[PDB]
Amino acid sequence: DKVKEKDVQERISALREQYGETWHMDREHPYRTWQYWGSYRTAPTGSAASLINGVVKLLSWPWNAREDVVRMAMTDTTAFGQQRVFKEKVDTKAQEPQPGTKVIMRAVNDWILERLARKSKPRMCSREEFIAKVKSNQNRWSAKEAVEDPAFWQLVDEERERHLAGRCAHCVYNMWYMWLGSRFLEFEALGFLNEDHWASRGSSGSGVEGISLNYLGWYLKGLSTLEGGLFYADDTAGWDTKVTNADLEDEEQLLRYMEGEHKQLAATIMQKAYHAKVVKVARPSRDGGCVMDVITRRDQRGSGQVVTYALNTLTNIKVQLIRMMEGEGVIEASDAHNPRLLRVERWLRDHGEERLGRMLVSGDDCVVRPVDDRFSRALYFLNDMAKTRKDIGEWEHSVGFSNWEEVPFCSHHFHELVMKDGRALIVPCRDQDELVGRARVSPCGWSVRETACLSKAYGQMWLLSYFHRRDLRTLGLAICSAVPIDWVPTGRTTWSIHASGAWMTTEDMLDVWNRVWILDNPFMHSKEKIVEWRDVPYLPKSHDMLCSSLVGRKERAEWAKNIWGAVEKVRKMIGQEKFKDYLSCMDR
Amino acid sequence: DKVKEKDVQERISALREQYGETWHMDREHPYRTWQYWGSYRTAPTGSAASLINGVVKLLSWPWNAREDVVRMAMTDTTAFGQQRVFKEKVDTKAQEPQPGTKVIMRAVNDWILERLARKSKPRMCSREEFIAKVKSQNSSAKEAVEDPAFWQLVDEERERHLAGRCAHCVYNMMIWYMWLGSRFLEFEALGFLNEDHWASRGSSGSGVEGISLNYLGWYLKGLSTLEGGLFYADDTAGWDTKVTNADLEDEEQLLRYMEGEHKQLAATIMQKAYHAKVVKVARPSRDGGCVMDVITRRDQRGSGQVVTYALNTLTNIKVQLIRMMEGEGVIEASDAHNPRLLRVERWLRDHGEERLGRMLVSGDDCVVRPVDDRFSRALYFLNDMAKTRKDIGEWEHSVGFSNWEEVPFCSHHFHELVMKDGRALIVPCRDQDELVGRARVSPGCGWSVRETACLSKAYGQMWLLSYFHRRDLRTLGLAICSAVPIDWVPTGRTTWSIHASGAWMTTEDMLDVWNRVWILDNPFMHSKEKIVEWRDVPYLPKSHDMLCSSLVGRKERAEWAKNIWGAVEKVRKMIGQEKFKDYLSCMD
Ligand SMILES: [Mg+2]
Ligand SMILES: [Mg+2]
Ligand SMILES: [Zn+2]
Ligand SMILES: [Zn+2]
Ligand SMILES: [Zn+2]
Ligand SMILES: [Zn+2]
Repeated sequence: DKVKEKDVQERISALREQYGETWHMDREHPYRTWQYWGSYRTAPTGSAASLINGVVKLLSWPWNAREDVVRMAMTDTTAFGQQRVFKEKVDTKAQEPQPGTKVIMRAVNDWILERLARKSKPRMCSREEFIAKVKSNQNRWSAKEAVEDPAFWQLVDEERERHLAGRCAHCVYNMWYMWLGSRFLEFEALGFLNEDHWASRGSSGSGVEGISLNYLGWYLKGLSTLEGGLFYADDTAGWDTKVTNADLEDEEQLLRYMEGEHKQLAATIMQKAYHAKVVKVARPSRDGGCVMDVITRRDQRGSGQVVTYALNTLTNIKVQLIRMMEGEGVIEASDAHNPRLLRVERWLRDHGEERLGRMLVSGDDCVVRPVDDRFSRALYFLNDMAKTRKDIGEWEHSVGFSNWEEVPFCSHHFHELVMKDGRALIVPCRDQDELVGRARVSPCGWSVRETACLSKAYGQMWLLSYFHRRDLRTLGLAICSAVPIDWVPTGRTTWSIHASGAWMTTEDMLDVWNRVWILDNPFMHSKEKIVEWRDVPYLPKSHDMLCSSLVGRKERAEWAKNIWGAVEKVRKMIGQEKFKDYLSCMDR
Repeated sequence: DKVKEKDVQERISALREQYGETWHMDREHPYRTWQYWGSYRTAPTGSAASLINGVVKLLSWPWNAREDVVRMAMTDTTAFGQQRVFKEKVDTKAQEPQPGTKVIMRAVNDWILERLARKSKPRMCSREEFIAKVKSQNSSAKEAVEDPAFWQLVDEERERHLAGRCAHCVYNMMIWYMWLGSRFLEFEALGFLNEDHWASRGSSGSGVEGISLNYLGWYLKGLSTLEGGLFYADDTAGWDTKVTNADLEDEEQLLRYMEGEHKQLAATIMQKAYHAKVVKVARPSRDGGCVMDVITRRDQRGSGQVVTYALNTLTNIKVQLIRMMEGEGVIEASDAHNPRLLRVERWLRDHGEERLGRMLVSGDDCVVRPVDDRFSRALYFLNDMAKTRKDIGEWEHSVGFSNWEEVPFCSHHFHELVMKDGRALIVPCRDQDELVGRARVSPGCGWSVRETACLSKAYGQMWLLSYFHRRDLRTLGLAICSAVPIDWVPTGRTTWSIHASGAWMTTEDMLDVWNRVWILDNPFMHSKEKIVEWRDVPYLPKSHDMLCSSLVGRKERAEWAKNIWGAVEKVRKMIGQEKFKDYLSCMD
């Protein structure tokens, strides 16, 4: 059994036995720090067998040999598999922090919301807005389809009216997301955090919301001009399962800045839906089919909440701001017991604004440039707050970097390139094998056209952000020469919230390049457009090979030669459509 | 010496001591779990020296210095060889399954037999049938069936079978081989299993009888589109020796779908010939000669029984339905000795028929695609029906595959291949050096230059038809066809697998037959435009060609494939003044 857990708030919500035909109670259930409330037969779904995108396979055949380009479809959407992941990574309980720590945390936290709030007040959001966002991309309906049928709104109206009263009956997680009705209720109460850009750099000081990968490098580089210690870029092992109750209570202080129906609407979401969670988890039944368990708990963050990104940013800002304090000397392990609160409030009054600009924080990822490297050893309040660092001993010093071009952020590194005309670019880089490998994974039942379109998405994206990788420019230019001109791209190419998506057009890819890298790039003073791909730079060849490029081997050499043969196969595969030749505009 | 013995159904059979001139009774015989009934002197036969095909050695001299083409040379057919193989692999007793296991077995089995009976009922097969097969014991079987004396012999043993006694159905273990009259008796009784295609995919669900090896890959790749776990392709260590008495009785309940003469002729074959075995095994005498032992046994299967494939398929379908059911929850190891029979009856009726289509079963070989990867730990009932997985610990978890292209089946992998015209092929593949090694083996001493040439053509055309996608094999196959006369018709078996079409034992143009099997008669090719020249048939990716053995790069080969025409000429001058065409030059 669990120790800390939900109580009477879960009742109205668990007490939809609308799967009553199959409701039962599996005494042999696995859950330990979650609370088992019953289960019901559900259609078994998921698979462990990998599906491979054929057009990307055809065009990138040396990547068969490579090993880390195949483990991306070592996935497992099967109940049995998902259950294993859950029992290893989700079913624990974070050690909540000691009471002094909690006092420092509330101090820093409330300081942060105060800052944020004075720029733009909390606010409710309109159905007409939810409509717009839906219209830009329990089951009686698409998403566009649902928001039209007034029966849908008549449903949210029912649950909304319940929330105003302070209960809800429908706001359950499918392990970790919800359905349109409750998703609108979130968006209404808390959607201001996203739509009013509370996690932007202007608002939160150290957030980076709204900056694409294509400009983030300028920010990394700007950090190197400050006085201080090394760049630090520790990562927290499994952030969402370490969001403690202290953490959640701190973020509920956002409620104070609201009033009226908005404060109520918000508080039900914040402390029923989010803090008294009711989760649907699939699990294999002992009779050849699939059961769904209903579990509850208090802490941890549901990864698919409407405002996970914002809250994780604000919360992680606070964690880093505290770590800064410990390392500077403002707090020490003593303060975990009887904290010197006036000491932290002075530091915020006197240095908070400056420390804010010393870090880039995007959800659970940071880059931190502290005033000196005492930050390495400053692990007490970090471990106390449960934000246990990945792949390092609990009390082992954090290792830093003096070259910003080596600091990892948002799954990337950033390098500076100088073009032929003397203008500098700072480009996002990533493992070539990691990027091809995700493109080789198919979302079955995807027709030759739908899979061609998904590939163009990857190819177009590679041209916006990894044009500086020989292998990828070639491979993206080939994909665009093998997929019809007017097939609009479709599909998810990245999950980062720094994805432009600017490549899901059917515009010329050079033309979008100039748009993002020059015309709209705020760091380009001169706005002279570039005319041909031959004038867009590359990384230095050493860097290319080192970030796992095939450049060098007979493999890559012979692949590059025979690559038109591949392109023609895909064309013949696709039929009598309009193709154009972008590969040859490599002076080839 | 044994503990599970035959009795009185052996006596009339072993009552041919009409080898009596030398019949005796070695007190120094080696049999533990077989029964000794007497030896008798025979002409010593068989060799352990490798006799290598002349023409294939001339045209592929690289592979001489290769301990992969000479591992096939070492086949010892001396009575001492046979004997040593026997004692190690065949003279054992499988542990018989537990009583509940046994119930579950007859439960699942009966489900299966009923299902196919309801689709086609057991029948007899006429002598017209048997005569027709033959067109395709002291000449050939073609002659043996025209002389009505051989047929009078049949009736003699036929009337004894109707009586319930066997005189001549005895196995030769050159555990099985038989003489014409006795084979017809088996064929007349049980031969519907073959002639009515009971192991057909359409009839058995999991079977693959009739699918050419050139088409199976479409079936493998189809499985990937199923929701489920990984692919599993455990291979059982020496299947036929683990076919237990349990297994045989279950098969025997096939008699409940016959009436009258049938149910007796068949009950005799199944219960006398198949289940009370009299086997002739050679062993070396102690006076410079051979002696044939006459031994008997209850269980195991003869490999050359007329319906070994069908019976083996069916019983394996049963074994694997049971293992799913262990790892699906339906069966819990505790009910090995007190069976929850109702569970397995529900599973069968509700889920069962869709489970049939997640397996590919061909004799003792399967590809299974379970509901989830619990199947990898479900080894209690698999170890209980004695079907021990080979090359892995008895309780060690199975290892799956996510990529259908990495799944092995019928001694082959399958890869997808896109042609220049854009159509897709799924070709079978196998280790190049095992393939050439088998051709380098001459089937007998005193084969003449003419007949060993004919046998090399048989291999060369087979390679051309199913392994055309290997650079080295296509060369070798084409060279062989250029060194052997055009009007010389291929002879001999080039493969024992039941999935061999044989379509290559023609003297027709190989491209012609290529197009007929890959396009014209190919059910998975919905465009029947034909291919004018070999230069248009695809290859396997050059990287995939050298991982799957091959030389390709290897200067040793570039030398070979340079002056291979020097070898063709040698073989021609060797053969004579005959009609030769130059198939090599239609290539690059
Ligand atoms: Mg990082
Ligand atoms: Mg196998
Ligand atoms: Zn609700
Ligand atoms: Zn890089
Ligand atoms: Zn007989
Ligand atoms: Zn292969």
